[PDB]
Amino acid sequence: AFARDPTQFEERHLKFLQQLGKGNFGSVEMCRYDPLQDNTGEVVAVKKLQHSTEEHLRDFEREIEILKSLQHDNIVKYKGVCYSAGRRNLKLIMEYLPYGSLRDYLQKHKERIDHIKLLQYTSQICKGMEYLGTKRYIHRDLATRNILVENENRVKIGDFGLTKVLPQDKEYYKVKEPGESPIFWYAPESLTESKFSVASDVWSFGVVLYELFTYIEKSKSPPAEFMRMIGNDKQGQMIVFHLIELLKNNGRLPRPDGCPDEIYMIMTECWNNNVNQRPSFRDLALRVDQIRDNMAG
Ligand SMILES: CCS(=O)(=O)N1CC(CC#N)(n2cc(-c3nc(Nc4ccc(C5CCN(C)CC5)c(F)c4)nc4[nH]ccc34)cn2)C1
Repeated sequence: AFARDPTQFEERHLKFLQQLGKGNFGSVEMCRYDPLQDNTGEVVAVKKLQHSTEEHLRDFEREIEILKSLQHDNIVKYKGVCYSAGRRNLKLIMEYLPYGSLRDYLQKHKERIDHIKLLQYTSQICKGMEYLGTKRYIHRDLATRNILVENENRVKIGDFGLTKVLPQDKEYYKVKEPGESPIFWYAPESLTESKFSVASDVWSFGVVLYELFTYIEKSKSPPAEFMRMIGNDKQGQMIVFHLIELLKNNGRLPRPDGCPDEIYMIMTECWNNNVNQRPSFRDLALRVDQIRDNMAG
């Protein structure tokens, strides 16, 4: 049976407006749902597959179930599913967030975004991740490209395409054949053992914190910095081999220009090779909110 109500979003009233994002295996479009053909039509975001397969459709159904199960201020809102092509295809309907990805927003508006604002965003991402952990979901793709901006005071985790549910009797998920792997955000045990956990999401959150404090300045991204350290001329698996060796022996992304030492210390604590010594998302949210609260000028 259809996982969701197939009459809620009928394909003939869903009208394409603009492309919002696109990758090799999915895209998000801005559409208008206008069942009354009148001004009573809401703008929505629609995720669809690209280069679909039976495997990818099965994974997409799991992703939709994940998103529908989540209800939190810092997670993008599920609205429904459109069973298009005569109920022989699936598209995911979500709220439209007007300011787009945090990665682009930081670049466009860096001149109005100070440290306390970056820490507000950090707090909100952490709270979304606390919530995901209560469901035993591992996000596996935390990065500013996957955070969305509702307004100047509110961000939300925006995509769950790589999210996995932990098995019942263990605290890690072992990925067999990876698809897209954002290796410059990965914890060392994900690179060396294919193991993903709440603690590897904490590692990647440290990379997100780094990204925020770089303001996505040219040449400061995690891939650009890790490649500068490894050697730009390298290529292929040798890059991964060097990345593993670098991380195992305490090589790390640098402190961004202007970043306070206390915030860099949070990043470095997330980037602990000892999985069990990494802070929890609860620890991080409290620490960041206390930092913000103790600021006044
Ligand atoms: C790679 C596989 S993917 O394509 O499926 N993937 C998912 C992916 C990454 C994540 N999360 N994504 C998601 C969305 C998305 N965007 C929006 N609003 C929006 C508004 C405005 C602009 C811009 C702004 C400024 N510029 C210059 C022009 C228009 C915008 F870009 C988006 N609302 C959304 N609600 C739900 C999802 C979503 C967007 N990208 C990417």
